[PDB]
Amino acid sequence: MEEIEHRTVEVNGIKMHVAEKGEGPVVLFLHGFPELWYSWRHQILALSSRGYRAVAPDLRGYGDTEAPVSISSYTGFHIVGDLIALIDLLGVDQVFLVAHDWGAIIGWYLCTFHPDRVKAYVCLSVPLLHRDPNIRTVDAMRAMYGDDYYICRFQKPGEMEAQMAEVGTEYVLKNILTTRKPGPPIFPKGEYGTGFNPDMPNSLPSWLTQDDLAYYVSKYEKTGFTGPLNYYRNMNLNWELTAPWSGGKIQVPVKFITGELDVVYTSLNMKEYIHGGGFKQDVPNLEEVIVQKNVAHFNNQEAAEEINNHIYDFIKKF
Repeated sequence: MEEIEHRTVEVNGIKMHVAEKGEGPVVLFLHGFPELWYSWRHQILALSSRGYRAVAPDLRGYGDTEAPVSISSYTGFHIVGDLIALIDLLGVDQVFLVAHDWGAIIGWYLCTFHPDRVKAYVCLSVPLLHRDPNIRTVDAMRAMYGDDYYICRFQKPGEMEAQMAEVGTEYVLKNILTTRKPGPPIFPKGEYGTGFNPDMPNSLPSWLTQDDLAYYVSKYEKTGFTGPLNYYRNMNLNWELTAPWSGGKIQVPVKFITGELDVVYTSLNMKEYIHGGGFKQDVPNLEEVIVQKNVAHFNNQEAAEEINNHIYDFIKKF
């Protein structure tokens, strides 16, 4: 923490907050929603101390990174645009890629567009989102879960933001971070209500301190949720624009790790796609899929030591 180097760089026409520490081959960490570079704090410290350069930016729209006003500035191509530029500033041809949640979707795009720039990828929580030629990404989710499914409810501009404002930034972050309930998050109509977690504990689980939460709150109370929400608002547009890669394989070496209670793992027929055969069919060099028992979505924080070592062992093979 105290030794972690923070700085602001210019990549792809925006100003991006970059956190880094260490020397060695680059391990680039991509966080998801609703997080920050801070989410990788344990991995940053860990791989730093084993002869790797830990780099964790705040993604476009997050934290101390610039947040463009237009919804259309948050397609996966913009984000990957930021990251390719960042990878050129670091000065390396290839990186090790570690990603989680939305960061992982971006990471998959990055492996789709520049497999050559990624040595090996440790993917947490979200596996490859297979592109179904027959139906768009959010169309498929609405059809399966209806209009109150969280991602459908994230679509209309300004609406989820207003609902989150009513219950409060702190409640939303605590609500989401502390969730352990499996299955598709379906909201109450017209409000946030209990959102993702109808069972919020009085105390934070032991993997999350009151200071940790306060850092998330400090950033989100200022940036708001619009930038991060705009990523979901480009899911159908991402699907339209990725037609050139329909039916394509990803040859990059991957290690996939999920908590067993992750809403992702336990919705959208992901468990079938992951273990059944579709994931490997799409990702020929997918290695050992790892399910962490009694761990939910935020596994890099909840199972930090296990994750730290799973990352090292996989990257060392190369």
